[PDB]
Amino acid sequence: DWGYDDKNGPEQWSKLYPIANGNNQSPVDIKTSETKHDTSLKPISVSYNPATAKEIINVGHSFRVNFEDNDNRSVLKGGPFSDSYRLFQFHFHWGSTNEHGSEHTVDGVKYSAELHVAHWNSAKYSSLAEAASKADGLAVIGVLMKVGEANPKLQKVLDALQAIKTKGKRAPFTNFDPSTLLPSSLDFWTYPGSLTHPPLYESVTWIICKESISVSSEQLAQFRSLLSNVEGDNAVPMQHNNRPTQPLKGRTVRASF
Ligand SMILES: [Zn+2]
Repeated sequence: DWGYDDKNGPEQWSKLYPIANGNNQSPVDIKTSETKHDTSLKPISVSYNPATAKEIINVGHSFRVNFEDNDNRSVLKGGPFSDSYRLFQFHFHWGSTNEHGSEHTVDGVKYSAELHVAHWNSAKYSSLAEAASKADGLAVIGVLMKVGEANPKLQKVLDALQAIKTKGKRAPFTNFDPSTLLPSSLDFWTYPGSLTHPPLYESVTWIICKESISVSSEQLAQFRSLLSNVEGDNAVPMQHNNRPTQPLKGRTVRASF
């Protein structure tokens, strides 16, 4: 289809998805001596309802926890946005080693994994589908995940994986508010950017938390144990799903702090 291995991986993605070499692609390296600070950034506010949590899904290169997105029970407001973005899923990226699984890098420094929390613009559009391709369509929080001490807040997700082992497998994941995964500081960078895997739409306003969160080495291993294959085939562990940082192409990262 597209994937993360040598032959279908990130460096080949422009072949089929030629936007991969676009000007607003993601991740980036945040150079901190080149961010512009902003008066106008409001503080980020997240208000999620745990009863909108719905299902954990293994999609072969990763997994995702979907939320119910029929209404503004779980929203993202503030920061750079004038209207409310509606939560629809959270997922993680990770790498082959502890030394680099993150997507965003800060001043060249790579973290072990990255949490993406994704919201769509339900003041402007009527579906994720309509919003997903729009410049103002998507809102995504990125949390860098630093290997270190086990992170207790991962437990429910980590314990649910044992039931979505194979590509396609899915399962109810309920009563979870994923604002418990964010760092306690809400400092962030924002830049105009993209989906980090294919379709690669340039539709994401990114929110990179300044502060990292923890993940232990063994909890990363749990992510890597997930299988990219369908039950009954050869086991193919999900070693990694992180995209190299892209060129800023004249964009500016704004600091909130
Ligand atoms: Zn992602």
